[PDB]
Amino acid sequence: HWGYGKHNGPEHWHKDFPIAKGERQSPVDIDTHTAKYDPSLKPLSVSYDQATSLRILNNGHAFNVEFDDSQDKAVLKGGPLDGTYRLIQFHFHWGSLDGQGSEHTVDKKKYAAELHLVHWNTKYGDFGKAVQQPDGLAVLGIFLKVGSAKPGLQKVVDVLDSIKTKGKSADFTNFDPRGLLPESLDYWTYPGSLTTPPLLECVTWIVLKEPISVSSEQVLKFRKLNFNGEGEPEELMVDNWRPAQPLKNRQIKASFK
Ligand SMILES: CN(Cc1ccccc1)C(=S)S
Ligand SMILES: [Zn+2]
Repeated sequence: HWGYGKHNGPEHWHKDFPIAKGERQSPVDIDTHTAKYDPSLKPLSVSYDQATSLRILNNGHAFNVEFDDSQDKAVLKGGPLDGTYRLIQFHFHWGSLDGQGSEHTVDKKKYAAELHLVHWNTKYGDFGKAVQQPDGLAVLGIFLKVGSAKPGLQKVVDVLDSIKTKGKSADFTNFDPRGLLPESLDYWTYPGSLTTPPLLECVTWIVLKEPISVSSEQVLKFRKLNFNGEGEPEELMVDNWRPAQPLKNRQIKASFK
């Protein structure tokens, strides 16, 4: 099965998922000097006040904090988006070292991790149908750098002991994802894909310019997770990121000058 190891990592994925070499794959490098400011891009609207988190799951390649997406409770709208996109889950990608871990890069700079807040277009009725559509998903990507702690992340860090291994889940209610957002909503946007198999080309990427800072202790706790199941040989869940893919026939747009 696919993974992030030597024999099943990103360079292998195309054998089971040929779209890996497609025309709108993610992540990409964001060349800040060639991104074009688009004055017609609307401000992003992030409406998370009624978000209802349900649980947290180690799925063998990341941990997902899952939300009730059966009503319009936590939605993303505006920006490059037409219509309303509902929050279904968030997860992170991170490194074995503070010098790598993000999937998008900024002028080739790698951050220590990257948060993906995953939303699906309500016109398609559920996530599974949405991923089959070119405008099915909107993923808000936020870079993490190591420095000061992010207090709003700590409840996530502290439950990771309970989901160390693949397939473990824990109740995780009343978590407020507003505590993971930077001050500014300035962003870059482009059409791309999921960054894990099945690599479907269904994502409008909205990548925030401003990173959040997390502490070294916080990211160290991410690195104690396991890719394996309980009772299987221990392999630390680190470097669960795909490298940058060719931009091909795409232009990254900026919401800011
Ligand atoms: C939705 N995904 C794929 C994914 C699903 C679960 C955990 C990690 C990644 C994107 S990378 S935004
Ligand atoms: Zn992701």
